[PDB]
Amino acid sequence: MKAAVVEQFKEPLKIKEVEKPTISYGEVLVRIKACGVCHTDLHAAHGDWPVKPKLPLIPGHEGVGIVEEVGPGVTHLKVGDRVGIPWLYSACGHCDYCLSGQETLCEHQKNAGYSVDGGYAEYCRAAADYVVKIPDNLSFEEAAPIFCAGVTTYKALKVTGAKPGEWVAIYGIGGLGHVAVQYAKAMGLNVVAVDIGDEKLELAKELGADLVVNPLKEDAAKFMKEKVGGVHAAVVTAVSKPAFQSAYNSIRRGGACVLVGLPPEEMPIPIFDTVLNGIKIIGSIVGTRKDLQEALQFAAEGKVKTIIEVQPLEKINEVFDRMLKGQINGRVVLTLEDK
Amino acid sequence: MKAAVVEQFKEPLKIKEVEKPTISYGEVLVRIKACGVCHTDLHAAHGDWPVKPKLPLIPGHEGVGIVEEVGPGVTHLKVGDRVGIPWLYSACGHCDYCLSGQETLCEHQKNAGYSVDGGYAEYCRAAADYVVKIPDNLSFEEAAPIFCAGVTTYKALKVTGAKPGEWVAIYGIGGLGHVAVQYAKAMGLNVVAVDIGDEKLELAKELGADLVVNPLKEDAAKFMKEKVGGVHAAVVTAVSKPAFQSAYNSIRRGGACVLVGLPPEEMPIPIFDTVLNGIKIIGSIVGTRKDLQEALQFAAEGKVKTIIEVQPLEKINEVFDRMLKGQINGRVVLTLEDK
Amino acid sequence: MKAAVVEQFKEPLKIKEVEKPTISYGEVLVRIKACGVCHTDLHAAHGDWPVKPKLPLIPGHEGVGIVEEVGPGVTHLKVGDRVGIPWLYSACGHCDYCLSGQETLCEHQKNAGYSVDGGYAEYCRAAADYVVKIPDNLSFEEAAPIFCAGVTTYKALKVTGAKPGEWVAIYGIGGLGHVAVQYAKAMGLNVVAVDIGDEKLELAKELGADLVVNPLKEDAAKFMKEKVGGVHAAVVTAVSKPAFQSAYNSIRRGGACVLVGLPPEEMPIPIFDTVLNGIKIIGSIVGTRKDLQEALQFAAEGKVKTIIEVQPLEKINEVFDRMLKGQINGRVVLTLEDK
Amino acid sequence: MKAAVVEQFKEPLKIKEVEKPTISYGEVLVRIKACGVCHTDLHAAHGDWPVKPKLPLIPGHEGVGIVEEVGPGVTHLKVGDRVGIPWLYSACGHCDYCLSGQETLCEHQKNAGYSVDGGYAEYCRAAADYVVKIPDNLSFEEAAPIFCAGVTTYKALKVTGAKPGEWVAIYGIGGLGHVAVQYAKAMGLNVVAVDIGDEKLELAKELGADLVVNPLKEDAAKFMKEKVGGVHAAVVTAVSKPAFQSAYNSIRRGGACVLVGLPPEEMPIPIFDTVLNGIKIIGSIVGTRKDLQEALQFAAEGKVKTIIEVQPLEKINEVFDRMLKGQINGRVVLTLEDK
Ligand SMILES: [Zn+2]
Ligand SMILES: [Zn+2]
Ligand SMILES: [Zn+2]
Ligand SMILES: [Zn+2]
Ligand SMILES: [Zn+2]
Ligand SMILES: [Zn+2]
Ligand SMILES: [Zn+2]
Ligand SMILES: [Zn+2]
Repeated sequence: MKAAVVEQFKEPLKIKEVEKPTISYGEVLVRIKACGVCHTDLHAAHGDWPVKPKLPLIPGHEGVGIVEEVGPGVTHLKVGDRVGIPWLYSACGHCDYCLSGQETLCEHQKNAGYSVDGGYAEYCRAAADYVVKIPDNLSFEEAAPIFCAGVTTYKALKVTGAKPGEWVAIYGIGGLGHVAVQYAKAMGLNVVAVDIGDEKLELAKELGADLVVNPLKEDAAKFMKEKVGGVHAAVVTAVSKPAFQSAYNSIRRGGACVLVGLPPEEMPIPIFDTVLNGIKIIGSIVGTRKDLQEALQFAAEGKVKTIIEVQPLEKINEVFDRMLKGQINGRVVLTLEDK
Repeated sequence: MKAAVVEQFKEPLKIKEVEKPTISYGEVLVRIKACGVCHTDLHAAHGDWPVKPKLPLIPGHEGVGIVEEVGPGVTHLKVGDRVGIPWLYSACGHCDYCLSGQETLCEHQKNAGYSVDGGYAEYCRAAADYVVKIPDNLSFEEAAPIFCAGVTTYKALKVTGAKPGEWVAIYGIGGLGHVAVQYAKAMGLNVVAVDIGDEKLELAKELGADLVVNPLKEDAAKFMKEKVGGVHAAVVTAVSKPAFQSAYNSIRRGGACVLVGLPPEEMPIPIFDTVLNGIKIIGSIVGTRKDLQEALQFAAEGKVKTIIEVQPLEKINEVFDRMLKGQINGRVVLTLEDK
Repeated sequence: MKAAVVEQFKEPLKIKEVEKPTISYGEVLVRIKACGVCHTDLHAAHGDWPVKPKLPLIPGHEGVGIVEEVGPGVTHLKVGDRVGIPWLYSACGHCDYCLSGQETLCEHQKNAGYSVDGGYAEYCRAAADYVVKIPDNLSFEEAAPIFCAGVTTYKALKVTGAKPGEWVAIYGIGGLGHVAVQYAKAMGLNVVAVDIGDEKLELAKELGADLVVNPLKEDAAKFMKEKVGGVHAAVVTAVSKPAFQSAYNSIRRGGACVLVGLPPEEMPIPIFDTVLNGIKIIGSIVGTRKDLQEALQFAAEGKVKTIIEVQPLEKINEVFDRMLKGQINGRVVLTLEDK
Repeated sequence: MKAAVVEQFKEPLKIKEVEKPTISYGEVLVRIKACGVCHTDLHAAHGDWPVKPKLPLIPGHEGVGIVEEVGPGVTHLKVGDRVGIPWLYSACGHCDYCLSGQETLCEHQKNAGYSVDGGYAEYCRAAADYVVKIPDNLSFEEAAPIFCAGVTTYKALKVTGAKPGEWVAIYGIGGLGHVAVQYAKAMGLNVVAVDIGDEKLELAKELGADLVVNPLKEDAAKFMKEKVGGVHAAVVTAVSKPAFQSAYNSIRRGGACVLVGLPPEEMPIPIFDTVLNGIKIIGSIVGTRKDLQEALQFAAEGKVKTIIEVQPLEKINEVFDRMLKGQINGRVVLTLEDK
């Protein structure tokens, strides 16, 4: 089978032939039709994180396709089912985290496109219990970006604890942000879109943002304090010292600041201010199988749509470069099918 | 009436005669019998915080006594009722925070012994709706330290979200910490007491701590991972960079780190770690009227006791001096029973 | 002032002149502009409940108007403010219910138009702390029905615990039902409207219902089990033995059945089924001041609109007549803009 | 292997030899050391429920033993592990109930000792994913009764939502009741024990009950209203019309009445009262794997102990007889090992 593979860190991926994966107990073979490209795939290829991935490595944790064959012991899935393989490739299913609906925290978890081969190929071996079905009226292309970006923003909003009618600030209207705006509105929330590019803010208004503000042209925190009395919660998709400080300052007392990004720096927080204002700082990444199913259901109902650009597997290295230079508006989905 | 008053910041308080306060609509005059001394009183006396208190100033937000008279419009309190005047002297009662049981966050709140005169006197004018009744079988001396330290630790434990059977780490077994240990046990929790002084740890064992560990003689975070698999939450009573670091490292994934202290420095937090581990950093201070009633009830039932040292109002400056030099084990309560 | 008053139970109300109420500490005088007519007013007029109202009695707990004057001690309200006087006229503000955001349960509460005079008059004395401000862009006529029917259905939906994306069944699409449908959609829920009159179901579709079913033409519970797999919760606005049984049968395991109606009969519940299916039966009526402000906000944002019929005070007896014989589609609001 | 089997309903069980179960994918063979006797086993033996069990039938869902062998695909369990097989023999692990930590409600569940053979034998084939490990310092005899009675009361207490410091009423201090008292105390709650036999009430006081009251010698509801102002919740272990009526009347407004019993009669509930008082009626049975692990942990910590009587498998029919006649104080556990 054809596949994009990382043979050495920081070296371009090679599109070559590799063995077609074989399956056994509790697994399924998935023929990949599409796979979203995530910033995490880039860091995997560059091995710039503390816990480095395996090598060689087939990246991709936003791979969607059809079940070609089921292994022994698998009863809930059948040949022909349309599914996706998310970041949480597998969990133990028996630890405290797994038994309490927090499988994403399982210490024994395997991650697709990082510790095990992913969706950047024609075929991918997957753990049957952990793949998630794709709604019937959702195309593979539309579905792919929901497997990480969509579920990630949807879960982050649930983590804020904001109920219908309350206000939330979405910092960064990019790959994750433009989707976060849509989930928030679908969840009965009022949104304040924050971003330095007016192009993005206009896009946010088209997607349902009730208010927009550019940090470069005006004080974002002050704007929200004066306009709505401070938001009930903030979701930071583009984590950086300044963005986090602004968000921390725009939330009303007792509010929550939810971080979704993955930067290598440290964020200073005022102890006096945090305690006195009862502020909460929460980190949130991806989501459980239930969260993802819910995230997909909103898409299937037409409440959420991702701005996508389709590209062939061979152009993966081009995509990574455009990503490093921030020359990507929206999300990129690779197709491994002959369109 | 006699009273300890701050005439100038960083100047010793003067024990002198002052006008006996007059009351009107919605207030009560309280004859103070005792008043706990809180580190906050010291910072007020030195005016070292961004929002400085008024001057002259009668400190004290742990004042307990008897209602001498009630003003017009007050129906729930009567002459002779035993009450206390906490930090939250009064709130508006109409804003979002006040209507959703979060009166401690009201932006229009006034604070006892900071923005209005407090309990370091024979008499104190108080807002009737915000004073709290003291259980019948609880002496003024025992009740005083609950109005701040007690309710603070009790609320902080509720904020962790830890349920009976789960583990919590209490960092710093001092004024607040030795009381936190007791509330945690009364709440069905298992406790790991952390402190650099073995004297304190032995005290914690006597107070109910299930496990103890000295950071100076061993890795606290490692001890908790090995012994219990990480605590479900941590309450930091003595906030400092190293203490917060250790606490952040000893909590299991998805756990909560609750800060209670009020230090003027910044705390760096790992963004990558926080997001990946779903960790929560929450600030908590004092508590609502309901929280305080609940906290007092635990004391009245004999499940919580504060180690205290009684001292006359005249020795307030000596108490402050001993406080600055960490020459105090437990809590100090001032007695007004000597005019 | 002019007012519609009940002098004897079961006797038509008399529209006559009466003393203009005077006010004192903590009260405000409200010039009534409109007042909604609620089934509760009818029962009050007939005194058919265990706890009978005072006599003579000026009914109405859906009165909205302008503050003509404020009494001593009132600072959050100014002459000219637009407010409403709900069923919860006043509470003690110090019992456990009142301190834990459950004021509607206060045993010492006074109710508008039942134990104290209501809005069926040109003027009404009200407790300042318990009136609720009306959003600027909401007309008195539109606001009135929200003060009881609106807040009641909104709170009932919050009580179900249904989150965005889940399914709720609304039994009865009448006075309360048609408004419930709208709040549910504004809360991110999918709705199944249930009613014996196809007219009402077509209305529900226009108001946003996702699915409709007529219990007379088909098994409602079976329909919901087949179409959505059982709703997550049900709100019964027209409580009756058959409606409750149907609702109890259409909810999925672990679901909640919320009762909003006030019938004088008893409802039999299967013990075996309830325990085995982990079903919850909850009663809900009106809402707190916070709940009402939140409910009014949705109306002000254009997400909820009540179908109303405006009638002059003099036609009150006509209205009650048409009420008893179910000759009313939607809600009736009395206008008192005459002398 | 030896086993007690039901060949015909309402016919005495036959202790005879039967085939030793064989295992396959995802199962384990468990050598039974002990098995609790539950009232449910009796109803199974008499097939007096709507959904009748299979026949022949080896009852028992409180079976605890040693894993003698693991089937293919099982990695979380090893030979020698000490485990128990609860009522929830298995669930599908993929429906909404299973994915949201409500496995006990899975419509595809199989139940031990009812739809599949249970622990009333020397061996029992079990679903690997649904057996639960027994704490190291807990004997098989002590552990057995926790697998159903223990977890059922522990979960019911969690369902009440009562927090540390609040009051709960336990109706019926028998098999489940005496254990419920202990869990409630371990959960930081204050308990009112209710039962018609003073013998039981004295037992409850020894087990930690704060207050006791006999419905035959005084009004239980009135006693609780006067003594504590109504309990925050009630757990009815012996469901009957009078017991439920009493419980419903002793709970404070907004409180919860949790039913744990399984009677074949109907319970009438006041609609007017329930809506006005915001009372909740919740059914609760057994618990999830997580709940059971938690319940077992409390036992291992010495906070909960079951009063049990050990008897050999052969005496099962005599145990059932004494059970029908209410001649059993506490719980009975069958031993499969002579000695
Ligand atoms: Zn990703
Ligand atoms: Zn796990
Ligand atoms: Zn306020
Ligand atoms: Zn203090
Ligand atoms: Zn009404
Ligand atoms: Zn009250
Ligand atoms: Zn059982
Ligand atoms: Zn299932």
